[PDB]
Amino acid sequence: NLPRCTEGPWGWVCM
Repeated sequence: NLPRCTEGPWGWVCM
């Protein structure tokens, strides 16, 4: 996966 983060359930999760 390309480097990038998204707001997830348990805070910001990152690739």
